[PDB]
Amino acid sequence: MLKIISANVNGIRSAYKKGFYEYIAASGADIVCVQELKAQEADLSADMKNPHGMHGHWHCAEKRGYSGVAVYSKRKPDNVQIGMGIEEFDREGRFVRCDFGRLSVISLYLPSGSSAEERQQVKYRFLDAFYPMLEAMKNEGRDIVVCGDWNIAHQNIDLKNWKGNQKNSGFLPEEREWIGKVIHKLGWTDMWRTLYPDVPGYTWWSNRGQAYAKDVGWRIDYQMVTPELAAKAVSAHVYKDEKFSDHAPLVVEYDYA
DNA sequence: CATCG
DNA sequence: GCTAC
DNA sequence: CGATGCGTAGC
Repeated sequence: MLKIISANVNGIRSAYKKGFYEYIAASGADIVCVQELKAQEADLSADMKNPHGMHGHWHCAEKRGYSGVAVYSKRKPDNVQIGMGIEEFDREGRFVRCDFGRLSVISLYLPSGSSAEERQQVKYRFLDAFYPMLEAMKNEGRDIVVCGDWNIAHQNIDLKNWKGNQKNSGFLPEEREWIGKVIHKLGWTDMWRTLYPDVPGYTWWSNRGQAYAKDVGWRIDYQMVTPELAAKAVSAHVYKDEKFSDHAPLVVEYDYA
């Protein structure tokens, strides 16, 4: 029995102030994947590195209060890879991977290109560099969960206002196409959609207007899983009882040992 | 990027 | 206040 | 539709 949680915390410190540290243990989660630390190794409390005695591995940005991802695990990773082998992005702490034997979990924070132009460009280049290793990972012939903030809504059902957002970063045709390829041409399972084909399952809501109240959201947080493990999926839900961030934790349970 | 006009 | 969101 | 504005965490 295996439970994986993926959460963009929007400031690890903010989240800890909002009750996330307790959630890490109450959830029963065996592995937690976090994005948007907004912190560097120095700013990290010991409780934000080894929560409840879990192991932990992180990759922080070369800028204070920016990006970074981590994975915490009740078990000790017999291997770990920080950064994705190309510095241009590794400078932004955007990719951590952990291998527990046959299993590999990775925390990913794909670049948001909504703020401005060059950001969109970088996002595209990131997709370019990433696709090949998504493929290689697929080919590894093992159980791999790539979870995190993919910053791309796949289809109309994946966001309330699909109509007016077709010209905004996050729902452009190219992005949806990329996702499509990684799911179909590459064979990665979008675990949530595959588990509940009709439920939207938003994971994010803009701070604008009353988006969070009117449930005007996006499903931009994924758990992309390999076929064999995917099939072993049994449950999933978006935890929404407490709010630790402008994202919500996405929890998936697999029958696996 | 929800919302207005 | 400023930045990236 | 296309044009207005705009909350947050952390420097």
